[PDB]
Amino acid sequence: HHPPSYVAHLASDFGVRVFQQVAQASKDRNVVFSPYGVASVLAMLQLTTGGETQQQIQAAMGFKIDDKGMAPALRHLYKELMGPWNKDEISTTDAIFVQRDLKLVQGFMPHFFRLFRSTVKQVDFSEVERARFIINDWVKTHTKGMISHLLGTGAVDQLTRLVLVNALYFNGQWKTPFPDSSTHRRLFHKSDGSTVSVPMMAQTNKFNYTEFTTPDGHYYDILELPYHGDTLSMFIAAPYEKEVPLSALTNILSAQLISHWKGNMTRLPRLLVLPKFSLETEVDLRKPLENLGMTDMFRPFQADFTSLSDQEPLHVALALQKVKIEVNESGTVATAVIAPEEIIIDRPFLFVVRHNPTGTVLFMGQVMEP
Ligand SMILES: O=C(Nc1cccc(-c2ccoc2)c1)C(=O)Nc1ccc(Cl)cc1C(=O)O
Repeated sequence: HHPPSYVAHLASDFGVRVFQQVAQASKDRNVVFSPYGVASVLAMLQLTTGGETQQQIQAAMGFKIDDKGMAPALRHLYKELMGPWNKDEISTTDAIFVQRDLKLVQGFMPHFFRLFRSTVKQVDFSEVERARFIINDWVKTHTKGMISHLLGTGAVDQLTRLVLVNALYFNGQWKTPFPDSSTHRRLFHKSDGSTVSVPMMAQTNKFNYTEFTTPDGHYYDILELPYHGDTLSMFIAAPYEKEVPLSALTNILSAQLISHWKGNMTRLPRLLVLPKFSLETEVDLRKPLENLGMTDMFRPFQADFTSLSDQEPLHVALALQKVKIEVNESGTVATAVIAPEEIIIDRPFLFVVRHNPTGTVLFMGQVMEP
């Protein structure tokens, strides 16, 4: 079962469904994504919407941001996730940018700040280069410089009126780092049958482990790798057989399934071999969100943003997420156990970064080639 945090389940379930749309349109390429991040910035966007645009977002997310206690619970979740100290291992930021001289509904801006403790950001898009710089500089200054540019800002021009962005960086310190000395080159088998020699880490430990089956009965392994805070973990999932494609797993993912993986795990002594990886993804959220039914928000004269402004037309010109994640021997900072059963992750695999106290799915991705 999920831990008791209802808003974490809501955010994660919606974010995982968005990820599935991204992965389906990216069949055999690397993707990293943040379910929590997309849910957080669309929860904020809910407050700007009205009419059928609002109904589409609320239906797809499964809640209304204005409902009693919902925004405070999201603010409490944010604090629980981001409050604890970390070794510059994680950074996130959300931003909604709106044309500076649009007449805003009276009371909107204070109401947004009351619910979210952050502001919608007014920008003059007629000064195209300055607007592009402001958006990129916001992301650079709120990710500690780890993400400094969105390529999607190349679409910002003098006609832009409403932009949303979410950017996250993650590079966590394992509870038990992999020994530097055990890293080594090993063949990785790609989905097309070709191979590539890549650096892989290795360590022997007692790992939380479970074996599940897909609805077609293919076995797959799931391992938990805890981070040092004892609160975050990375789950690694891959089919046992090389001939089973990773889509067999991504097509059935859900927040509920991930909680079931964790509930069924026991700790087994194993030699784990895992590729290092450093992935960055920037995704235009329009098509994934349209596929979940949020079509009006992207269409001029159909989008309804009347809680934010009565000016027409007004629609989302740009909705971007950019995530950068590093998996290495010990995260952001600098002994081998010397024969047990081995689990060798030498084919495409899924990863999930999960906050265990709440169930929050912070990151998710598919490594098709490290
Ligand atoms: O704050 C704003 N506009 C505003 C207008 C009317 C009322 C209120 C308000 C807030 C609470 O109560 C009333 C805010 C704003 O444009 N900010 C920003 C713009 C650009 C950038 Cl790059 C950053 C920010 C920021 O804020 O970091």
